[PDB]
Amino acid sequence: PFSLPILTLSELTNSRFPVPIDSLFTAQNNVLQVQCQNGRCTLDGELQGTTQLLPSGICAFRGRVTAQINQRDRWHMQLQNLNGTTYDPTDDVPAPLGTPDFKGVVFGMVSQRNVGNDAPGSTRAQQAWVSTYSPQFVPKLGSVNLRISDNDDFQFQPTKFTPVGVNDDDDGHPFRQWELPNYSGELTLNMNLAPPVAPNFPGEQLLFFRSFVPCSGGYNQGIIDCLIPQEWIQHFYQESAPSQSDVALIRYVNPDTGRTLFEAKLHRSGYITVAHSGDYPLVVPANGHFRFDSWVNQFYSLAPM
Amino acid sequence: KPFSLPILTLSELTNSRFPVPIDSLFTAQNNVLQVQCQNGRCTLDGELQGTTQLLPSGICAFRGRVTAQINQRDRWHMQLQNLNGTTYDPTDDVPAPLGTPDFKGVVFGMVSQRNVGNDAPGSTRAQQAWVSTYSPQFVPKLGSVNLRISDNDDFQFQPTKFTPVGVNDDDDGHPFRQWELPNYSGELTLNMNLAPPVAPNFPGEQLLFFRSFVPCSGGYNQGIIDCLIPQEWIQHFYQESAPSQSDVALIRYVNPDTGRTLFEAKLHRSGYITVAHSGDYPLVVPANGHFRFDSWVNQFYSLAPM
Ligand SMILES: C[C@@H]1O[C@@H](O[C@@H]2[C@@H](O[C@H]3O[C@H](CO)[C@H](O)[C@H](O)[C@H]3O)[C@@H](O)[C@@H](CO)O[C@@H]2O)[C@@H](O)[C@H](O)[C@@H]1O
Ligand SMILES: C[C@@H]1O[C@@H](O[C@@H]2[C@@H](O[C@H]3O[C@H](CO)[C@H](O)[C@H](O)[C@H]3O)[C@@H](O)[C@@H](CO)O[C@@H]2O)[C@@H](O)[C@H](O)[C@@H]1O
Repeated sequence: PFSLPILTLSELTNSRFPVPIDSLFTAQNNVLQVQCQNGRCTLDGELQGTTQLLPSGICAFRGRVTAQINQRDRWHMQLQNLNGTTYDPTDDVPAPLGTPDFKGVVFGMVSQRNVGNDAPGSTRAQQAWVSTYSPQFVPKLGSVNLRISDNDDFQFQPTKFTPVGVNDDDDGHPFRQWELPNYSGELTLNMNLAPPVAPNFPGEQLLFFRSFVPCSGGYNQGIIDCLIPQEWIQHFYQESAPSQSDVALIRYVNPDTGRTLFEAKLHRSGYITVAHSGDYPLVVPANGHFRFDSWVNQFYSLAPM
Repeated sequence: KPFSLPILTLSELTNSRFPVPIDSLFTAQNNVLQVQCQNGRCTLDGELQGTTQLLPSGICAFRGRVTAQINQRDRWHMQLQNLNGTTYDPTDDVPAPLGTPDFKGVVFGMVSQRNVGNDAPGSTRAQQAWVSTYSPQFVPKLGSVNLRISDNDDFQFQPTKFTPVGVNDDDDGHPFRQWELPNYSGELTLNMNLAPPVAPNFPGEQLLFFRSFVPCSGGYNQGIIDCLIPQEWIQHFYQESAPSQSDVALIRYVNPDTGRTLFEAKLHRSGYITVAHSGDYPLVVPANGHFRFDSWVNQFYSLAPM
């Protein structure tokens, strides 16, 4: 029988950036498509897009630095899969699993640990940035280029990128959470994408699990919204409960009082809709959580949120 | 009601003592020095212990406000909150705020700030930082730690988060010692409310660890951090809260392709694993393998040699 894990918002991890969930948010419908590639999973447990299971994999890279070029995006990083295995560009994914799914700069740290004949075991780490606007951001082809703070202490050796936050670039390239990067560079279409999501019933809007992630300068709010949290993804992967219909009715409950605060539709393809009109940050008690009620269908009419 | 494990390969598991994937399994020779980590501690019926909390992103992280600086290497005084942003209570029955590092060394990563109130609200900044758990100002139980940062001219008295990236030895000699607990209340104080030490005491048995090689920031340290059970098992036991039928759950490492069992192990009620083996040994196992629950046995069950 299908179920959700029992977890409060502060016990949940954002599936599009590795931080806790801060709040719930419903957004007004708009012509601009929602088509994130991280945090995508069906209710019967099929991961989609660039989604993988580990919070520490989200927006991370692993590989070898193999060259440098005379450009701002200086250091060429040939990618592996996050578990260290060889990346195959012909696999049926948009990019290596964990790759960022938005336009912007991800900041964090790079670390290296030498192998082979040149000082094996020697290490180093420093601040780095990955711009997903860069012409050298071509993860589907098997590489990205890094900007680092100290060009004199970086070798052609195995490298990991650990994300900390996001920002706008300079030069007029803003942080746009709903714009997909070009995974294969400038004139090539993205492939094998998880499909766009949108409400289909009148009066319905998407409900998001929202985080305010760190930024590295200026005034950006750091908003990253996901469809379902990483812990639900991990749970659906395990259970693989056959979905009885296209829509699971779920209720947000206060476990202390025992009462239901509102209801929502959890769709088979892994997103939530609510009956509401307008942008609204939800105000709900800190102990609250969703519970599965019953299988319904597309025509089920939700009580207003 | 019936006990179980989540079905996950090693590359699908997260270290419960540092936020990275598991790299390998390791059994260690029995030693005089005790294992008493405070992160990654959970009973099989789902009671978290020590400084253990549920989120991989909480492990070795801090959250709070920077309130002062001092004329010492550990310069910036960070008054801590709980990781969810609520007020930290020093009289709570824990060794330290949940997520606090449980080893002697330096944790390196980044600090980030986001202003609130009257001074440029919304303005942000981030840079490299280090937290030494040897520091006399590392007093998380009392409610604060002091940070070293790379740029002392761009840091304010504002809400701050520390995100860990790796570990190292300090550069004045003080080594990275994963099995030595820090003093959570500083010099001349004893730790309280600790999760107990763990050790085998069936003859021929050794602890089995889930091992990760975490990033280091210079020199040759291997970055070894061993945990007793992975974060995903902790999360699973917390959800299930299955009553434990005996002191020991017999578990089998299986290859799901071939269908065969490769070795067996004892999963103890208090949340650690023992195997029948003599000597330090990095296990060699197929990449698709995973543990499965077999049955409830007792402390004196005799394991097939591994
Ligand atoms: C709001 C403001 O944003 C950040 O500062 C940036 C500038 O960043 C540069 O200058 C600051 C010094 O104030 C600092 O030295 C930093 O390391 C350096 O990169 C800069 O990008 C300008 C661009 O014209 O905009 C901002 O002022 C941040 O560092 C500040 O603390 C502050 O939050
Ligand atoms: C093994 C070595 O570890 C790190 O180097 C440090 C030394 O750092 C100094 O040298 C490196 C380059 O070799 C670099 O230029 C650095 O900025 C500079 O501070 C130094 O601290 C010594 C002291 O005993 O230890 C290490 O050698 C690392 O930077 C290196 O890349 C290299 O892996």
